[PDB]
Amino acid sequence: METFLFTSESVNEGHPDKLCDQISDAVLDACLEQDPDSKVACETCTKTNMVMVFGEITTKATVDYEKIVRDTCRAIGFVSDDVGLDADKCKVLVNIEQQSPDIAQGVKCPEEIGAGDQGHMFGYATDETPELMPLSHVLATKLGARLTEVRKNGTCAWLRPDGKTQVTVEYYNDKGAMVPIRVHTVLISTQHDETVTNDEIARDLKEHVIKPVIPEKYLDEKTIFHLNPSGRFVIGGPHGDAGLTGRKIIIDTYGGWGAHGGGAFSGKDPTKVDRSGAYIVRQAAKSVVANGMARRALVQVSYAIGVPEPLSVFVDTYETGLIPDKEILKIVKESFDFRPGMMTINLDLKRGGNGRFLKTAAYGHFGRDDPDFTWEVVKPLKWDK
Amino acid sequence: METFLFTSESVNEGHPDKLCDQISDAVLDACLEQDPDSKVACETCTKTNMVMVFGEITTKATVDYEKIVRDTCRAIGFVSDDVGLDADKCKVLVNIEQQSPDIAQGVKCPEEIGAGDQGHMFGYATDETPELMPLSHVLATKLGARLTEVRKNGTCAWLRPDGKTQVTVEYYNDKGAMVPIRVHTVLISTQHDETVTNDEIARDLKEHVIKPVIPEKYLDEKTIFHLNPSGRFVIGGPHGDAGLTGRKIIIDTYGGWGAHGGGAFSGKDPTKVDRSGAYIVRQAAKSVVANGMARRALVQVSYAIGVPEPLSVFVDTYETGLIPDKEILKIVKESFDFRPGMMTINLDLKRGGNGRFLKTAAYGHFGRDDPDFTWEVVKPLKWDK
Ligand SMILES: CSC[C@H]1O[C@@H](n2cnc3c(N)ncnc32)[C@H](O)[C@@H]1O
Ligand SMILES: CSC[C@H]1O[C@@H](n2cnc3c(N)ncnc32)[C@H](O)[C@@H]1O
Ligand SMILES: [Cl-]
Ligand SMILES: [Cl-]
Ligand SMILES: [Cl-]
Ligand SMILES: [Cl-]
Ligand SMILES: [Cl-]
Ligand SMILES: [Cl-]
Ligand SMILES: [Cl-]
Ligand SMILES: [Cl-]
Ligand SMILES: [Cl-]
Ligand SMILES: [Cl-]
Ligand SMILES: [Cl-]
Ligand SMILES: [Cl-]
Ligand SMILES: [Cl-]
Ligand SMILES: [Cl-]
Ligand SMILES: [Mg+2]
Ligand SMILES: [Mg+2]
Repeated sequence: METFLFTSESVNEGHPDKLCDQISDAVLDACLEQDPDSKVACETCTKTNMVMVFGEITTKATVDYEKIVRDTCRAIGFVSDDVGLDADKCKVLVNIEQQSPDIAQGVKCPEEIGAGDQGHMFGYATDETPELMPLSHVLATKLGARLTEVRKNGTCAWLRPDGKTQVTVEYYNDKGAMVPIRVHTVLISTQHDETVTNDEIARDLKEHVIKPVIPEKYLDEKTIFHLNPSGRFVIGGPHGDAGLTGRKIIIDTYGGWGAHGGGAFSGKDPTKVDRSGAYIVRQAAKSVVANGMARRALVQVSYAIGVPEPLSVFVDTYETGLIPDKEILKIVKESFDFRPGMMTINLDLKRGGNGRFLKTAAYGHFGRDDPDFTWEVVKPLKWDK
Repeated sequence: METFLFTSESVNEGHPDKLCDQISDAVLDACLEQDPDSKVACETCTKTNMVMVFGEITTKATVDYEKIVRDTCRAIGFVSDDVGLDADKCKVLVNIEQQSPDIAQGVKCPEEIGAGDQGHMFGYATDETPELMPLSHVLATKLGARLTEVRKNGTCAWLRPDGKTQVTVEYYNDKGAMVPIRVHTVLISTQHDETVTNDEIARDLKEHVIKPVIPEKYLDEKTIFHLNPSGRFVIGGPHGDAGLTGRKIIIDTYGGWGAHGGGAFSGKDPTKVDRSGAYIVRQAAKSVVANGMARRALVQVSYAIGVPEPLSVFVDTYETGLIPDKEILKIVKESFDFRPGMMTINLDLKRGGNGRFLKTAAYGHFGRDDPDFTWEVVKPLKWDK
């Protein structure tokens, strides 16, 4: 059997770019909870002992930006200089242009709202996992989630918030369909405290993190482990290392699989086609596979600023479709509503008070079962033949 | 003939994210010109009347960060509040952690330098253009370059620095090979002054920008034009609209084609595998096509922090290879040196004083003929059959 190697990575919630994604989305959730019609373009950056929130917000909400920044950093575990940021003592620069909505006298609907911007977005799904995501991505991501879980529940209390994971999967190509064979290489680089030796780190990473996440059927005697390969990782997060919102867009999506149109997600209100557009084409691709029309699917949509209808749509099944891609294109366009005002309503994205977007801003926007992830709910599609 | 629609976009040099890419790379070029061994991780952000440079630099160079920021903004055309930023009067926050190199007493080589970080990078090429790039991307990009050129040379002196472009191409799939048929839709949204009417804008965009860029063979009576579809665009750049380094990674690469591993380019010294890794796999994919082994090619490499040899390589020819992909993989691994210390030397990326990286930070890193773009030079490869 001829195989190939495909790699995906992940970063932990304490990675300084991901910290900025989560702060940007916590700000957005706090605006939506009071004012579902908030317009939010909230950018975060960070460096040693500093966070700055900036960009533009129109809302009726009353939001304590500084407090959201501090609460988000503290819940991640950034509780002191030693761990890489003191939530309680660090400089927080509040640099948002805040506006209340327009006040007007006399003088449209969701169907006719133009896109807020131009751009293009891709959706992907594959039958290789139950969540219809690529294995390389799913295992990298779940190793990062697991690190956060065993730190916080005290099973590995030596851990610190920052770190990175990476998984190389050996695949077979069955006529366009991706058949994962085995895990070829596992890389973990995790922040940690000064108590723990290199040998305790390696042992706890194998037993408490790798073994519970990666199915035994994919691991064998030839799988390569790199555990903290560059030595000690005591200093982390923003300390000596700048973060920005929107710098982990491939970890937020498909790990190198499918495609990306370039738009970041976090800190954007869900009327923005970069977010609502990407979410609906995930639901489309996922619904193409789950209904049995194909084993894999890629969908692109594109927009013009001020135009409601998409400029272009396309479907690619990598020759796995059981009916022609032109027909799947027709069924996608018939079943899904790509108009920006309608996508936000149909995926119920403005509904407040469940920390929905803060949930998406670590460990991926796709492949999760959480009921706030409305784009992960398969639409039944009619097809035949 | 069955066809499909594929969209790519571009943003102009005055777009506030792209402004941050260029400031980050101008800082890097100024460090390299004096000290080729500079370590540079220089992040830029911008909002109304402000730029901030931040991140981390170790160098022997003497660099005037504020002056680089002002000179870069001024050369773009940001000369007043009205145009969207005053290069001469705006706030510039210099927030870099600057270090001189380590001073040490007594006690390696390029072959053994470990990667500076983990990650994965993709290279793509296609025979559909002379520059072996996707047409959608090449036409979007060249419409943006043209806007900048007719502003600055005074042919359309009503233009302002900001703007966006987008091109939908109608393609045929010849057995894996992309055959562009026609341009389906052209979108231009350009900043402008208060003199010019909507009709003069539309007329000058068709005659001075579209007609010179897009070959007549691809344009017909059914091609859709969207010219400033959302009305007037007088305010632009950072004014009312935040920019960050590394937010246009798909415009920097392949416009949705091929794949992306997630790493931004700008503000990073070329020892960083995100940059040197991506550049060499562009040269690999481009060399696979140009030598005639395939019509299209995708190459992935991946790294572990502190490990010199890549964790994984793969080649995909989309079934256009004239010899098996496993054999092309073998010829790529034999001909190219993926070790981080060797890639920087082989592509001569530390050589200073030609504004090399500032050139890459607008209108794409790939498909340009400029001799500083060493990754665009095809390597002769031995193959046969
Ligand atoms: C190379 S430093 C940049 C990134 O790599 C990771 N990193 C930082 N320090 C270390 C280390 N000592 N070992 C491994 N990875 C690290 C962190 O998540 C950081 O965001
Ligand atoms: C939607 S505003 C965000 C981006 O869209 C573009 N833009 C800003 N104002 C306008 C406008 N009036 N018409 C079209 N595009 C715009 C700019 O390049 C900006 O970076
Ligand atoms: Cl403060
Ligand atoms: Cl308003
Ligand atoms: Cl939008
Ligand atoms: Cl400790
Ligand atoms: Cl450390
Ligand atoms: Cl829908
Ligand atoms: Cl979940
Ligand atoms: Cl100043
Ligand atoms: Cl040093
Ligand atoms: Cl690196
Ligand atoms: Cl004017
Ligand atoms: Cl305007
Ligand atoms: Cl080489
Ligand atoms: Cl050029
Ligand atoms: Mg980063
Ligand atoms: Mg932006």
